[PDB]
Amino acid sequence: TSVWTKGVTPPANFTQGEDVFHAPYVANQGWYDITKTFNGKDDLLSGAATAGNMLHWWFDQNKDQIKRYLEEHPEKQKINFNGEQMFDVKEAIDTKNHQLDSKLFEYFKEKAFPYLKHLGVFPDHVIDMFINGYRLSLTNHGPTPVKEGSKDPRGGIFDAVFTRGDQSKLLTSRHDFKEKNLKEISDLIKKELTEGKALGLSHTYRINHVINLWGADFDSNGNLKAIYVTDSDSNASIGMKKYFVGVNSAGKVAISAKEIKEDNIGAQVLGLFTLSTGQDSWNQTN
Repeated sequence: TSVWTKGVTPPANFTQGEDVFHAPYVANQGWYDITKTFNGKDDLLSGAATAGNMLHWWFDQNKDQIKRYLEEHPEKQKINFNGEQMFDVKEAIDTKNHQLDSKLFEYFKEKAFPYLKHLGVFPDHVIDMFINGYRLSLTNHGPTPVKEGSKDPRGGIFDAVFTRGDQSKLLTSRHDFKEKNLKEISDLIKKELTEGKALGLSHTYRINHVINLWGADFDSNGNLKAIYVTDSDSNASIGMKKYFVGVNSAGKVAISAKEIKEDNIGAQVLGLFTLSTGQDSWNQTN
């Protein structure tokens, strides 16, 4: 059985490479593959790249609503810092298909999180910041506090609708996997995918790396056999990668470009991040 993210067409151009079974990127298929250039600023930003890919998918899901929102709130289109333009969401939308130079990831690596040293930020926080304006704290290692507060100057583009402090307007979640088994992990991923959310996955590598999880294959018992992902560290020429999923010799659910076995323990999965469309939350009349 297979389950794919809402609005994402399964690639049909998979081929076995030297290290991985992969499908070269093809634009407008619903999925995204932001790719790092390791320019000193995006080197450890897999969390932000994964968030960027989720937001690009989100731009597609809410294309018309965003257009209407910007017509209602023209001042929200651009982010200006003391007279200087930092970001234009229309440019981000216009270049969303670009792997290496999308304007959203440019903003993330250049203005929002440049070098963030030997730190990194997770997808949920970045999205909560970008959309609702929730302040992103480098010292917060838990979920975003759902409380009222001032807007993070780096975001809050859509906060006239997706407010801070209102649970009905929070579009993300994070789930810890560390002490979960194959069935629990498989069940959650399937549920999140089936419910129409975009997924981000963290795994050991700061011993941490985040990737986009676009689809998954389950066996007859409902247990994951494989996942399809895009990884910001991979060359732009790679695209969607198929990863095997299996419990390794250390008793951990792990993923790898090759079968999980004694000689290939792979990477332990650590957590999951989700983004819902918020498609029924845009009406200003409620």
